[PDB]
Amino acid sequence: DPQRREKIIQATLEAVKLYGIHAVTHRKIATLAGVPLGSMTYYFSGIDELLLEAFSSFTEIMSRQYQAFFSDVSDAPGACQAITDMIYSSQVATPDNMELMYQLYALASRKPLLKTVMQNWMQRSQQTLEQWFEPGTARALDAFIEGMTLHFVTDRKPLSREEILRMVERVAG
Amino acid sequence: NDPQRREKIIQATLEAVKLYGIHAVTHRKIATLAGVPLGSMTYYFSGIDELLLEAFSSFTEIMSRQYQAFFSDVSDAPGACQAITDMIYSSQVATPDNMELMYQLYALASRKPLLKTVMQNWMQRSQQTLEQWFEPGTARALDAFIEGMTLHFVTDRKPLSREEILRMVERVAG
Repeated sequence: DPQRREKIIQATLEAVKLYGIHAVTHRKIATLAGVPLGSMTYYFSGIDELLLEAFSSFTEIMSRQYQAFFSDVSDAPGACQAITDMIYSSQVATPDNMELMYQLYALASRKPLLKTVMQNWMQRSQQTLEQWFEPGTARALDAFIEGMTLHFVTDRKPLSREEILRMVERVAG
Repeated sequence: NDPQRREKIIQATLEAVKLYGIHAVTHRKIATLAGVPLGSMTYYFSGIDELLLEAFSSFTEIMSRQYQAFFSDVSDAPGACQAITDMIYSSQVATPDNMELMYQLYALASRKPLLKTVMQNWMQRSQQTLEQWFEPGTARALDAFIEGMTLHFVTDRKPLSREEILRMVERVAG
């Protein structure tokens, strides 16, 4: 059943945030999903397979909200404003989605299938930006977004939206 | 106080964090990884939180020495841009072990004020390093770019060429 699988997937993601990768178990995910422990075994082969599916699902939802910023963009100047919106909004409120995303970078370096998921996510992001930028610039821009977003977590001095826009437009070239 | 031994315990704490994650690290496991008697743990560190703090702190110092070393030969902005490129292209910053330790630190920083304090200090060091050649705003942009590019470099199915990276670094540098 599609809906219970998805609840298990979401429970898995929330579980990673609360407990960390090593500490996650079937019992914790089942309690978090409100499902019988016996059903964790049905929908997935192992805890590892589950985590992989759940990280995959997570990147798909990152991409959907990524494009969301760009649904109204029709050219490169508009894209620089959107990218600026995205970075600025991260600054003013740290999205709850990034320590999960840094975990994934580390994990990808030891887990090839996760690396495959991550490359797939990156290509999605590139493809979005490539609507308005040549491929190299698109790669630069997406790197700058992720870098700035992380930077905000532990940065004390504030950056204004305009300062961010000026940086984004320098990268866009 | 025995400096050498404390430092082996610090290092062992970092090895343990990689192996078991932060919520599994114990004095006994550090003790065996460090090759020191268990009583050395009590003599050097109050609790596990203190030890983790000092270990992650030491970790950021190692990263900082490394970061600095890329600019050893640098005396002007284009040389710094070449240095930043090397730093990205070398895949020496974002190794599997460093990325995993950086995850752990980012996470704990969200949950424990003191580790956030350790991270901000680390970031200030990187910024000061770059402000030798660049304006404070540009320094900040470059450091953010380095963070994103290094992660993309080791992950990308086909990463950017070195000259492409240089070209982009030079854009950010303005």
